[PDB]
Amino acid sequence: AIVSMECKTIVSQYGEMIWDLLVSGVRPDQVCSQAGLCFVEAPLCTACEMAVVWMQNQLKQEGTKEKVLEYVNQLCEKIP
Repeated sequence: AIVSMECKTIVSQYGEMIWDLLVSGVRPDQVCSQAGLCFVEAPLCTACEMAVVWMQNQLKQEGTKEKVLEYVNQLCEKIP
């Protein structure tokens, strides 16, 4: 009852905000460093970071956001 409600509150009241933050919190340079392509100047570093910026932009898309929130919400409903 309680945790499920709290999960649903997160999605309904905070879900877009949280997703926005998840998306905006991604750091192309950090992600590209973990991929071994940037350092904490090579051409693949720059291309990787461009690719991550574009990944983040895909994640902002309405369809993607709505799919993610709906996925989470369906899981909230599975909390006993």
